[PDB]
Amino acid sequence: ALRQCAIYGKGGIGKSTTTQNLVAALAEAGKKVMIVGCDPKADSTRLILHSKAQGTVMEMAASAGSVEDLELEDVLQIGFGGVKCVESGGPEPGVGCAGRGVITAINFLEEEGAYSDDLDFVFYDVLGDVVCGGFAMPIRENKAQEIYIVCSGEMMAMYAANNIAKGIVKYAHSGSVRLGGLICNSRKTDREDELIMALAAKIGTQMIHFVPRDNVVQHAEIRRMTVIEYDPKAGQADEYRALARKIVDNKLLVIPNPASMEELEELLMEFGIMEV
Amino acid sequence: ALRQCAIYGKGGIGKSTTTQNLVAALAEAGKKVMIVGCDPKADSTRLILHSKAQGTVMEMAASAGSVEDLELEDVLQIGFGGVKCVESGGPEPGVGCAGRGVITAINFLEEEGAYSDDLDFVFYDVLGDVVCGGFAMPIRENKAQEIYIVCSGEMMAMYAANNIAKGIVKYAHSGSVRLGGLICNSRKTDREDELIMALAAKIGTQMIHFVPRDNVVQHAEIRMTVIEYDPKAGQADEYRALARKIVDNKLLVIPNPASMEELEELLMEFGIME
Ligand SMILES: Nc1ncnc2c1ncn2[C@@H]1O[C@H](COP(=O)(O)OP(=O)(O)O)[C@@H](O)[C@H]1O
Ligand SMILES: Nc1ncnc2c1ncn2[C@@H]1O[C@H](COP(=O)(O)OP(=O)(O)O)[C@@H](O)[C@H]1O
Ligand code: SF4
Ligand SMILES: [Mg+2]
Ligand SMILES: [Mg+2]
Repeated sequence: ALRQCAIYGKGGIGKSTTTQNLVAALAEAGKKVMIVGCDPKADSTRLILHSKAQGTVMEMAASAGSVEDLELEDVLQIGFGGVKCVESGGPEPGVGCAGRGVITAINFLEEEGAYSDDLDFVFYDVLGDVVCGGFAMPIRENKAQEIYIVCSGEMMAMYAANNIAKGIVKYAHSGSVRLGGLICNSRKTDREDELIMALAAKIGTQMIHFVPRDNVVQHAEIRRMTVIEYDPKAGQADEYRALARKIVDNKLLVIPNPASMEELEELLMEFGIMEV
Repeated sequence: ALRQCAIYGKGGIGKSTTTQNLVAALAEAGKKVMIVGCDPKADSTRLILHSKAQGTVMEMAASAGSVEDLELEDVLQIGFGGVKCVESGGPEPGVGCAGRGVITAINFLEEEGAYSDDLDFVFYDVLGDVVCGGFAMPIRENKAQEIYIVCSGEMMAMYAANNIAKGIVKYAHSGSVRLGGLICNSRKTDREDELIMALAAKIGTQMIHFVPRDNVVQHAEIRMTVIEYDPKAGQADEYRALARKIVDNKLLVIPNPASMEELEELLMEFGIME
C-alpha cells in the first residue's frame, strides 16, 4: 500500500510549493505522508512545519560528528496534518558532491525504519537541473517508483523534464521506476497547457494537471504555510486537491520515449514560443 | 599577462548569450581570448562559431575511446574575431557526474598547451545551479582567478549567485580565485537593477553591468551573436560597455555571502506583486 513518489524539475519551477500543497491535500483527506527534501536549498518542508528552514540530516550529522549517532527525532519533524518532514541537506558549496546528503538521508531513514507501516505516501522533492549523484539516486537505486516532473512552457523547464525522462529510461531494467506524468506549473503563457500536453504525448506520458499561477500562493508562503492551511476555501486549494486526487488515482506509469533537442525546439516553434 | 576568468549563474539566466558577446567586444578591441563552455547544455560557443552545436570534448573523447587519442584540432575551433572555442560537454542524464566534461576538457587543454603565449584572456562559461565536481573545479583547482555572475531579480538566480560566492570563500586560502562582480540580465522587472546593486553591496562586490532584455538577441540567435548580426544596435554597445568594464576591473574580492533570511529581506524590499 505504501507508494514512493519523487517530484523532479528545474530550479524555481514550483516543486516545493506543488509538493507541500498536494501533500497537505493528501493529509487533509486522511492520508499518512512523509516529505523527504532532496534539494540543497533545504526549504522543501518549511510550509508544512511553519519554520524558517528545517535542520538537515547533513547539519545534524556534522553537529553530532557522525550519521551513526543520530536517531529519528534529530531529523524527523511532524507538521500540518501529521505530515512527517525530513530535509537531506547537502555539503557546503564548492565541497564534495551536492547530492551526497540525499544518499546519506535516504540510507539513514531506511536503517532507522522511518518508512513506518501506517505511511501511505513518501514524496522526495528533488533538484532536477542535473540528474547525477544523489539527485539520480531515487531513480537509479529504485527508491521512488512514481516520478512526476514539474515543468512549464519554457525551453529550460522542458529540457530538464526530458533529461529526467532519459534517466528513467536508463534504469527501467534495474527496477520499477516509472514516469507518472508532467505537472504544468503555469507561467501565464498562451497555449502553455497545449504545449505541455503535446510534450507529454511526444514522450509517451500525460500532463496529469495544470497548476495555475495564483497570488494566494505568495500570501500563504509569506506566513510559512500551504494554501490548504492558509485558505482552504481558495480556488487554488481545490487545484492542489485535484492534483493530489489524480496522483492517488493515477494508473499510467510508463518508460518514456525522450525527445531529441530538435523535437523540443519543433514543439516550442509550433506553439509560438520559438522562431524558425 | 594571461588573465583567466569564469562566468557563473543558474540555468536559462543568459550565461551563454552574455559571454559570446562580451568576448566578441574583447576580440574587436584586439584581445586574444578563448571560451571554454562548462555547461552540459553545450550551446555556449554556438553563436561565435555560427554552428547549431560544437562537437564537445566528451563526444570526441567517447568517439575516440580515450582522451589520449583525442586531438586539439577536433575540439578547438576559431570563430568571430579569432576567438578560440572549446565545449566541454557532459555525460548522459542520470549517469556519472554532470561536471565530468569540465575536468576532462580543462586537463586536456592544459596538456595540449591550448593556453598559448599570445592568449590574453580565457573565459569559462560554468553551470551554476550546483557548485561541485567539475563545475567547482575552476574555483577549487585555481583555474580561473576572476569570477563573474549573471543573475536577475528572481530568488533562485540570487540564491545561485550567493552559493558561487560561498564556493569562492571556501577556496580563498588555497589559491588566487576571487569574485569580480555581478551581471544583471534583465527580466523586464521594476527595481531589478536596484535589487542586484543591493545584493552586490550586501556580499561585498559590485553590479558591474545591467544587461537589458532586447528582441535583437532573438533576431541574431535565429545562429549568430549581436555584434556579428547588428554591430550598430543599442544592445551591441551594452556588451561593449561590459567588456571595457571587465578589463578595467581590479575589484576582485573574497565575498561575504548573505544568509537565506538576508536574500528574502532584499527581495521583499524591491520585488513587486505579479
Ligand atoms: N502555482 C503557483 N502560483 C504562484 N506562485 C507559485 C506557484 N508555484 C510556485 N510559485 C512560486 O514560485 C517560486 C518558486 O517555487 P518553488 O516551489 O520554491 O520552486 P522549486 O522548489 O522548484 O525551486 C516561489 O516564489 C513560489 O511561491
Ligand atoms: N539580454 C537578453 N535579451 C534577450 N534575450 C536574452 C538576453 N539574454 C539571454 N536571452 C535569452 O534567454 C534565453 C536563455 O539564455 P542562455 O544564454 O541560453 O542561458 P544560460 O546559458 O544561462 O542557460 C535564450 O532564449 C536567450 O536568447
Ligand atoms: S554528480 Fe552531480 S551533484 Fe555530484 S559533484 Fe557531479 S555534478 Fe555535482
Ligand atoms: Mg524547492
Ligand atoms: Mg549556456
